Amino acid sequence: DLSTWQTFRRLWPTIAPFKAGLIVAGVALILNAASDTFMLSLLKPLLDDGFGKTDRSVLVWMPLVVIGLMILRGITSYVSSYCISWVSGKVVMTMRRRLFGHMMGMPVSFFDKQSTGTLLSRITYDSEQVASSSSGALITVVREGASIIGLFIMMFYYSWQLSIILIVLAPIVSIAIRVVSKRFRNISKNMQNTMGQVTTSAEQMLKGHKEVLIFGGQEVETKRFDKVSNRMRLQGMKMVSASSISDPIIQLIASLALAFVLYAASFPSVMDSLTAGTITVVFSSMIALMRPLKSLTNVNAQFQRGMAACQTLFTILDSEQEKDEGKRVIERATGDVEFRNVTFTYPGRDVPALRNINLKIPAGKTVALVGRSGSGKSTIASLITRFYDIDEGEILMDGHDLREYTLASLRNQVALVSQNVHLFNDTVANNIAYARTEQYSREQIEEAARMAYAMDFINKMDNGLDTVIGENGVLLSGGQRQRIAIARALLRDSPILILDEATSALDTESERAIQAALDELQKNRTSLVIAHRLSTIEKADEIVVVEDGVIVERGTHNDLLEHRGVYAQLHKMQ
Amino acid sequence: DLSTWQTFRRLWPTIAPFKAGLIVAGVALILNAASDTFMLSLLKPLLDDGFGKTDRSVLVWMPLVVIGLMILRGITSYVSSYCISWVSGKVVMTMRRRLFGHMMGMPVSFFDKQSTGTLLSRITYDSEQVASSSSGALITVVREGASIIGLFIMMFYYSWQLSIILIVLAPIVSIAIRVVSKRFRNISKNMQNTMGQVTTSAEQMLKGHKEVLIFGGQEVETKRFDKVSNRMRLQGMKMVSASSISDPIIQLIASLALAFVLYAASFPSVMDSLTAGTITVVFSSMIALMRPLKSLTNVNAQFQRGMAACQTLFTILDSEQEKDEGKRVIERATGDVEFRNVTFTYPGRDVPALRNINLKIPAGKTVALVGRSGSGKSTIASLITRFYDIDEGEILMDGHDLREYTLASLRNQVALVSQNVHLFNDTVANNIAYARTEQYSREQIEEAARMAYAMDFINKMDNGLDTVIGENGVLLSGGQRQRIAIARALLRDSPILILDEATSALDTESERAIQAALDELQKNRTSLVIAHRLSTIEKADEIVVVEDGVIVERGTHNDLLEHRGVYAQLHKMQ
Ligand SMILES: Nc1ncnc2c1ncn2[C@@H]1O[C@H](COP(=O)(O)OP(=O)(O)O)[C@@H](O)[C@H]1O
Ligand SMILES: Nc1ncnc2c1ncn2[C@@H]1O[C@H](COP(=O)(O)OP(=O)(O)O)[C@@H](O)[C@H]1O
Ligand code: VO4
Ligand code: VO4
Ligand SMILES: [Mg+2]
Ligand SMILES: [Mg+2]
Repeated sequence: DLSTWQTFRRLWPTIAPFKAGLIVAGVALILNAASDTFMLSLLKPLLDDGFGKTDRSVLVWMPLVVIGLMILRGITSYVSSYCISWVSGKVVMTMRRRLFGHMMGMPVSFFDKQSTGTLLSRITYDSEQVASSSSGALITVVREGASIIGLFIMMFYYSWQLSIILIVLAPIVSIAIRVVSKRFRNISKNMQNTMGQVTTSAEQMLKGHKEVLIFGGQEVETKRFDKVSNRMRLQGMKMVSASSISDPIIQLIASLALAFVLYAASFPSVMDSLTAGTITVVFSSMIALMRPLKSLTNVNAQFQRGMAACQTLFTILDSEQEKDEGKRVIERATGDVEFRNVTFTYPGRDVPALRNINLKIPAGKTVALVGRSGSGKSTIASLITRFYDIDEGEILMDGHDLREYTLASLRNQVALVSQNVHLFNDTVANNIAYARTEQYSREQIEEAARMAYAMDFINKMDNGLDTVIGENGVLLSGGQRQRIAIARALLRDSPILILDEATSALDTESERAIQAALDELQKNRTSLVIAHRLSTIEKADEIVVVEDGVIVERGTHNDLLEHRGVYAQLHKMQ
Repeated sequence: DLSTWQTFRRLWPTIAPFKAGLIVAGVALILNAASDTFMLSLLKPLLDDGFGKTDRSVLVWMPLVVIGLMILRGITSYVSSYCISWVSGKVVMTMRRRLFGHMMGMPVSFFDKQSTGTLLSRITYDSEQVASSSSGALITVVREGASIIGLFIMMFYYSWQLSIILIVLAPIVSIAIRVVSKRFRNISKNMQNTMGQVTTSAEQMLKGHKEVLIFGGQEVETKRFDKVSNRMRLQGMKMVSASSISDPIIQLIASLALAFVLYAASFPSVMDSLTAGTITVVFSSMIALMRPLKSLTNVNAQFQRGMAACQTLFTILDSEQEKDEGKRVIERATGDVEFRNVTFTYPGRDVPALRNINLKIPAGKTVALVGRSGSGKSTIASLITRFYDIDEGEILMDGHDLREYTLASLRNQVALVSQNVHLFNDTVANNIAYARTEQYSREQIEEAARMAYAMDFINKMDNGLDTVIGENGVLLSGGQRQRIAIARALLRDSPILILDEATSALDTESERAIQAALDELQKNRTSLVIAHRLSTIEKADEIVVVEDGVIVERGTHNDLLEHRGVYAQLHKMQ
C-alpha cells in the first residue's frame, strides 16, 4: 500500500514526456485561483468605501470588472481542465498499452493457472477506473485545492489574528484525510478483486453456454452470480460508509474555525482594529471555504479508487515475463531437432511427465509419436516450441542448445496445428494468413487452402475467402475448422512442422487427400506428426512409441510390425 | 436517446420497492439544505446588530448555534447520502442480476454471431459506469440541487428587486445544461462500443494466445490494440472538451445576474431601503450559489454517462430471448425421436444445410451417423436438442413435437458430449456432476468416471477427484478432457445420449473399453452416435449415411456392406 503522493513519484517517469503540457495547466490553475480569490475579496470595497450618501465611486465601474474577471476565470479554467485531461488521457493510453503488451508476453505457465476473467478485468476495469479518476476527479481535486490555498492566503492577508486557528486546524484535517484515504484504497483493491470474480463468472457462463443449456446449469450459475454481485455491492457499501462518515466529521472540525473567529471577533478589544468590510469578508471567506473542502473530501473517494487501481497496475507491470534469455537469432533452420536425457515436470506437480527422452529428428524427414492417450505426446511438441522450459537435460536445434536462440527467432521456425484448434473472429483469409497478412498474396493463401482440401468447401460459402468465420469458427464444423488450421500451418515454409492430431475430426478420404498433399509438398521440410490413426503414419521415416512418458520403441513401420512389440498390439486392433 | 427524467420514469418500476430509504433520504436532504442556507443567512444578524452598531454586541450565542447547526447538517448529510447509496447499490445490483440472467437466456443463434468481448463489456464496463454515476455523482448532483433551491428561496425572501433576474437566467442555464447533456449521452454511448472493441481485442488475444506465439502475432495485435485504445482516448477527449466548454459558459451566464445585482444597488432613489446586512447577504448568496453551479455542471459528466449506460442496458433487457413456448412438461421421455421432411437453413445462409430428412430413433436402439466432414450431422444433434428451430418440418419426441415441450423440461431428456468440448475451471468432481452437484454423491461420480475409463488417470493426479482442472481443462490432455466429458454425459441417466465424436482423441483400446462399458447401458438407453471411426459403431442398430445434405443410405452394418453403396467405399478405406 503506497501513499497517494508515493504513487505519483512511482508514476512520474510515465508523465515526464508530457510535463511541457502541464506547466501551462499549472499556471492556468494558479490564475484561476487568483481570479476566484480576488472576486471574493470584491465584497470588501462595497461595504467600506462603496456605501455613502449618494456614493457610487467604485460601483460606477464595478460590475464590468466582475464580467471581465469572469471571462478570465472561464478561459483559464478551460485551458487548465483541457490540458490536464489531455495529459491524463495520454498517460492512461500508455499504461493500458503497456499492460496489454505485457500480459501478451507472459509465459504459458502463467496462462494455465489464471482465469480469463481476472485478466480481462485488469484490461477493462482497473484501467477504466484510472482513466475516470484521473480525468474527472483529478481536475476537481486540484481546482478545489487551488481555491482553498487562495482562501488561506487571503484570510491571512486581511487579518492574521482572526486566522491563527487555521494553523491548528490544518493538521487535523490532513490526518483525517490521510487515514480515510488509506481505507478508501484498501476497499478499492478488494472491490477490484470482486469485479475480477464477477467477470470471471460471466465469462465462464458465456464461454460454456451450450453446456449450461444442455445440463440445466440455470440455477447454479444464477446463484453464484448472485453471491458475487452481492459481495460487490457490500464492498461498495463499505466504501460509501467510509466516505459519508468522513465528510461530516471533517466539515464539523473545519467549523471550529468559524466558531473561533466569531468568538474572537466577539471581543470588542479585537474588532476595533478592523472595519466592517474586513470582518464580513473574513466571515464570508470562512463560510465559503467549507464548500471546496466538502467537495474535495467527497470526490476523494473516486480519486483514491483510481490511485489504488494505478498502484495495482504498477505492481502488475513489474512482474517477470517469459525468459527471453536467448541471444542468437536465425532466419531458417536446416530442419534437425535433437533431444538428450530431457526430463520435464509440469509446474505444480510431483511426478515428471517425461523421465528421459533421447528422441532425434533428422533433417528433412518425418517422425511420428504414436502411443497411449495419456503419455507425453503433446508435451514433446510444446517443448520443441519452448512453451515450457526443461527441468534438466539438453534439447538441441541445429547443434546449438534451444536456450541460446531468442524467442522470436525460434517460434518463427515452427508451424503448429494444435489438437485444440483455435480460430480468430475474422475472415477465412485472415485466419489462414494470421500474422503475415501483408506478406502473402491471395494466390498463396488459395494455394495453401487447396493443399489442405479446404478450397472444395470454401467455394460453397457465401463470399468465398471473404466470409466471416464467427467467434471461434463456430460457423464451421469441426472438420472444416481443422482444415483451416492445417492450411494456416502449411502456408508458411517453416522447416519444422508439428501436426498435433491434424486429422482427428476429418473422415478417411479427406485425410487421405491431406496426406497426399503433404507427401507431395513436405519432401524437404521436417515434420513431427502425432496421431492415433495408424494410417496417417505408416509412411513415417521412424515411428516412436511413448507410453507412461518414456520412449519404448523406435523404428520404421515394417521393423516395428515384425518386432511383435507394443506397436504390433496397437496395429493389430487398428 | 431519452432524457434524464425519461430515464428515471422508465427505471422507476425497478426502484419502487426501495422507497422508505428514498423518502427518509429526501427528508434529510431538505433538512440539510435548510441548515446550509441558514448558515449563510447568519451574516445579516451580525451586521445589522453586532459589529454594525456595536452598542448591542451582547450577541455571543452565534458560535454555539453555528456548531450545533453544523452538527445537524453533518448528521442529515450522512443519513441522506447513505440512504441514497443503499437504493443506488440495490438497483445497480438488480440490474446486474437481470442482465446476467437475461443474456444467459439468449438463443444460440445470437451467440453464434456476437463476440464474447462485447457481452463481457456489457456486464463489466457499462454496469460499473451505472454504479459509479449513481453512487458518487448522483448524491453530489442532488445535494447541489438542494443547495441551489435553498439559496433561491432565501434570496427571494430577502429582496426580489435584486433577484427577479434569476427568473430570467434559470431558463438559459437549463437550456445549456440540457443541450450539453444530450452530447454527453451521445459520446458515452459511443464510448461503450469503443470499450467493447477494446475488450474484444484483449479477449481474442488471451484465449488465442498460443496462435499469437507460434505465428508471431505480436506486432499485429499490438497495432490493433493501439488503434482501439487511441479511439477510446479520442472519444474521452471529445467528452472532456464538451464538459470544459460548457462549464465556463454556464458560469459566465450566471455572472450576468451578479453584475445586474451590483448595477441595481447603484440606484439610491429606488434601492434606498437596503440595510448594510441585507445587501451583503444577497451578494454572498450570489457567490455561494454560483459555486454549486460550477460543481454541478462539472459533475454532470459522470451522471450523464451513467444515464447513457442505464439507457443502453434497458434497451438490452427488453430484447427477444429464446422462444420457449408450449407448456407440456415431461418427467422422463421414452426417447423416441422422429423427423418429418425436415429442412433446416442456418441463420444467415441461403442454401439449406438439411433437406428432406426422414430419421427414426426408436427407444432402446442406437442410430449411427456417418459421412463426409461437412454433411449435416452435428446439425441433426443440435436440432434434436432444439438449439435451432426447424425451418419447415416436424420433429417428434415421445409422440409429440419438440415445439410444444418447454425447453427447460426438454434438455433434461438429452445428455450430449460434443466435439471441441468445453470444461469449467473447477474441480474434476464438479465438472463431472456439473449442475447437479448436491444430487449425485461421490460414489456415483466415481462410478461415472469408472464407466468412461477415466479412473486410471484421475486417480494418479495429486488430489484425485478434487484436483483443479484449470481454465477449459488445459491442465489435461485432449483424450483426458474427452474422457471427462464422456463421464459427465454418462453420469446422468437421461434416455437420449448423443455422442458427437465422443472418441475423437483416444487411442484404439481406450475407445474399445469405453464402447464396451457403454454397451451395458444400451439395453434401455436410446443413443445417437456420431463417429468417423467406423470400427466404433459396427454394432449400431441402424447406420445412417448422411452425404452433403440428404440421407443416402440406411440399415445395419451387414445390409450396407452387402449393398455395395457409399458405405462400402467408406469401409474399404479402413
Ligand atoms: N499444462 C499442464 N499442466 C499440468 N499437467 C499437464 C499439463 N498438460 C498435460 N499434463 C499432464 O501430462 C499428461 C500427458 O499430457 P500431454 O503429454 O500434455 O498430452 P498428451 O497426453 O495428449 O500427449 C496428462 O496426463 C496430464 O495430466
Ligand atoms: N452456427 C452455425 N451458423 C451457420 N452455419 C453453420 C453453423 N454451424 C454449422 N454451419 C454450417 O453447416 C454446415 C454443416 O456442417 P455440420 O453439419 O456442422 O458438419 P458436422 O455435422 O460434420 O459437424 C457447415 O458447412 C457449416 O458451414
Ligand atoms: O465435419 V465432422 O463434425 O463429420 O468432423
Ligand atoms: O494423448 V492425446 O489427449 O493427444 O490422444
Ligand atoms: Mg494431445
Ligand atoms: Mg460435427
